[PDB]
Amino acid sequence: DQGGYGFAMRLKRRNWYPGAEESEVKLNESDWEATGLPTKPKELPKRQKSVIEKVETDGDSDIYSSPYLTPQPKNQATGHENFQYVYSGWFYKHAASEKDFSNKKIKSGDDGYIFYHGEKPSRQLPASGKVIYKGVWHFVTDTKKGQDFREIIQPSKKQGDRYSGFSGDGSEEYSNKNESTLKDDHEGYGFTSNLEVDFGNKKLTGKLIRNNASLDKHTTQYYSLDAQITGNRFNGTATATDKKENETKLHPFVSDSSSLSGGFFGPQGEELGFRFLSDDQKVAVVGSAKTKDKKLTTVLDAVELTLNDKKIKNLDNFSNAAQLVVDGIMIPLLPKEFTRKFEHTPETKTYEVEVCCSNLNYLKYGMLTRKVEQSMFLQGERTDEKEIPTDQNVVYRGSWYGHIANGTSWSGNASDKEGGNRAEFTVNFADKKITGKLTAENTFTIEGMIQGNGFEGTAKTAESGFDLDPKAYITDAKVKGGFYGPKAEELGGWFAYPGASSATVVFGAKRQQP
Amino acid sequence: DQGGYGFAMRLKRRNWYPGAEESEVKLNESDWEATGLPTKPKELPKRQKSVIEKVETDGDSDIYSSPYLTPQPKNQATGHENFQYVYSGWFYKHAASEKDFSNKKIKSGDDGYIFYHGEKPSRQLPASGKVIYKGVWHFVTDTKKGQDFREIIQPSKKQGDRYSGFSGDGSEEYSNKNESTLKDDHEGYGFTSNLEVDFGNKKLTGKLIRNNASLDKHTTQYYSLDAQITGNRFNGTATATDKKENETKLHPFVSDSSSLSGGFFGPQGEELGFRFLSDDQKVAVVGSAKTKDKKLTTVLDAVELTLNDKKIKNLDNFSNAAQLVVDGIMIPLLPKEFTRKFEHTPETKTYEVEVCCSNLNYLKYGMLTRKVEQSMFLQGERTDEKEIPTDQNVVYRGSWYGHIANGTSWSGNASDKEGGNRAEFTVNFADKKITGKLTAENTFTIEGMIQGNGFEGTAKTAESGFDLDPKAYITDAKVKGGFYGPKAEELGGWFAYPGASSATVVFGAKRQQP
Repeated sequence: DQGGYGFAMRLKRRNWYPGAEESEVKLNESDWEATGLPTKPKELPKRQKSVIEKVETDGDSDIYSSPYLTPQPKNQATGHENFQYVYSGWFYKHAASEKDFSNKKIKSGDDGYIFYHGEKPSRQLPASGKVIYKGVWHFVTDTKKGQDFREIIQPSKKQGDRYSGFSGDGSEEYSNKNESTLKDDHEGYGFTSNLEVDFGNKKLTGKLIRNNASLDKHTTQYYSLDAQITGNRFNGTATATDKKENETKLHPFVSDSSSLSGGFFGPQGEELGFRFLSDDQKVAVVGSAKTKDKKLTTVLDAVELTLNDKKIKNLDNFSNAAQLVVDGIMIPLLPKEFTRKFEHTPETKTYEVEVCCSNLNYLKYGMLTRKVEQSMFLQGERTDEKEIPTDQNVVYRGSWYGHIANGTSWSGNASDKEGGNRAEFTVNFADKKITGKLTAENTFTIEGMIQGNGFEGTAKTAESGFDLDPKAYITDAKVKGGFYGPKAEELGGWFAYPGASSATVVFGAKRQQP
Repeated sequence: DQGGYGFAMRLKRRNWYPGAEESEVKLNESDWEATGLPTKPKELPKRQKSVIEKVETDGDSDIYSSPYLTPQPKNQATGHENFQYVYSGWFYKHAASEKDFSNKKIKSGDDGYIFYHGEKPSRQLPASGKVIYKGVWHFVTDTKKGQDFREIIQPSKKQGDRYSGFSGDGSEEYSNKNESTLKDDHEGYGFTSNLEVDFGNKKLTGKLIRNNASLDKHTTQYYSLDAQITGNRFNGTATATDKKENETKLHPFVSDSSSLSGGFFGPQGEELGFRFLSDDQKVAVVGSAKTKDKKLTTVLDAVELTLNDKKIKNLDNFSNAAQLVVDGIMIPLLPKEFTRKFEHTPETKTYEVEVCCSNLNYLKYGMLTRKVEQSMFLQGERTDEKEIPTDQNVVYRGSWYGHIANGTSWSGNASDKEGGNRAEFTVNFADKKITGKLTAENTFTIEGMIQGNGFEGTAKTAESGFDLDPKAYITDAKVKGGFYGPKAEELGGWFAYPGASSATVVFGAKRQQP
């Protein structure tokens, strides 16, 4: 979707002051909150935790949270419990009532959040095969006067009416979360998720169930899931398994959702997080799942090349070339005209960014400066390896940002004109062969082999030295890159030297046509 | 405002089915309904009456209405009770409850409307002086759970909560409407209005009060009113006299309104109607007032000239040149390009209209046909007599629609070009003198005296006959017209002959400039 490390949704409490009563408080897409990057996924998300810390109590000040979270119920899919990258769950307080009679506000009930968050969003995934993910899921409901969800939460405290139904409520007493052993057909403890991810076809399906207390089949299914995978993200729908027919509907899971979204985390996407909001705005869900406890394709490139030390770091990215993720904050690259330039301060003081180009849509590259640090960056969404064209002669044209020196330093931005930085590449896909040239003043020569949706080769200053306007002699510099966008219209790469002349360069070119 | 013969607003009933309850139902500008032209203002408005006739009852089928309406309380401002042109009031049924349990709807309480409507919206008003108007007013409220208005309506039946508070409720028991005599300081019986209309300054003020039951001053004021008069209409604000300060507000009249609108009715605007909706959407008000029971300026021209019988009828108009009112329905003249043409069918089958012109803004004229009848029409908003310029030489240019015959008939639409219908006028305001010429084929000559914002004179074919492309001899034909728009930029007139050649003509011209 619009990408992020995580999302949280707060419980609602309904005003029941007589004469100024809200009959209902619905959930809204706008209610979703970003969590930010967690240092430790097992801990509560910091922004929302701080909110709850300040929530007033009167008799019980503790924060209660999902049992596997960092402060004897269980909530886990057996064989799939050792999360390292992604956590979902809930936390709350027995919040004091708001009793503001002269402003006509009375509110009572728990206050808290459901959430998921993760670290290390994936840049590679299995190339093929169907893989089973299991884990947990959580929910929070709207509030409506007279409403109860007695099938899921015993309504002695007006859960669903005065404050949201949620999966952490003390009266959620129909799951097996407190039992000591499992029935033969239980998937685990409490509310659990089961997803089948088809990396071959870039899609996934799943089921969200409750494992039922034993006091006849022991689970109940509330949703099935369907989603398309794009890069490290996925988007789709949730289908309510029991909606309204012969029943008056004793639970909140009665409407489909068209807003299922999530993403993969970890080295090869072995964990995932997701959320959705029901179309009738009655229920929000978050969840997490992982491969069983213990060949790849690359879906994106996102790198930072630091000048001062010529070093190259991987950046996080949510499979969106136009969204630059640095230091856990998200910097957009298009203003909701070749190249571009601007600065940005969140909430390092400010970020200065120069980005190219206007004609590129799956690939962005340029300059990044913190304040003072300076780096180049490149990020792109790789084309599916199965979409790599077979054409034997393909020309790409564009530019590049350059920083090089054997004595004094030369720096040159990218440009469309005139004798400024220019790049050209000819690719023989059939041969798995790639070559091209970068010129400043009319010089590097690059040979490489294509592998899947990526390439790898060398860049040399040739013979001998370059200019510095003193000869810089770079030869056998490792060059890595990729093809971005559908059907590989855009391509990009970078190189650092060494692995008395230095060099750091990002470049990107666009495909032509007869 | 947007003009009309009248407006009605329906009572609300709030859904109190448990679990599917509306905590409130607010009023909305969109809730206003047009009443249409009444044949007899003393009768209920027909559209809304038909709605209430179909409202289901179970034990009491009668329609109850304001005492002065055509089916022993009184509702009247003493000395101002003999309405002939405008009525306001209410009507309702003790409606059966809606008890639809499987669709989760329970509604109970009265159902009905408040309204005003009038006939003969005024084309003349007193030229000057402040005049006292008095009459009645009525209200309907929103509904909100736990809300009561015990100061105005004894809340035994949840008035204001389950169904709207309204001035016709059987528990409105604090006014003197049932008493047999009046205290010295009562303005009359029930809820009454008092307006001071300043025709000299084109503005008005007023007060809406309740005359209180006697069981210390005997009236209570709930609103003051302020409005600007434009033509036969007025627009402005209502100010809540008691809003919220030291009180918890036992009545609904707590918010100002910025949507006061109304108009004058009768030969010289001796009666008026008005409405407003409070800004907090809690209360709607309608009302009516008249001069005491028993020199003018003309604010608009609106005429229909029927071909077949060369006769000229006055049209109703709400001081809006772009809104054509015929047969009680409203036909717009601008499509939410000189001249224009189109047809229109409401809800005579359809109306065919040709209207001129695109450059005129306070004046419209052209052809009107019913289906088959055919007429010309002209309508304009007169400039205030005090805004009549003093300039001694002023040229106006435009066109005219023409229909004439001594044997065979000649008809010619208006146009900007070329040798087609053209009109030119020179006006000496200082002299109160006006002249001009209409030409078809390069002919009428018009002399006239200006009086206030109108003129009057003669049109002649001169010497001798005209063409018919047979000579048509028209001389001494009475011509009447006016100056329209602010500062008299536009002017218009018409003539019918006679009071073997006939003639019917509408024309309009626009002012030039150095």
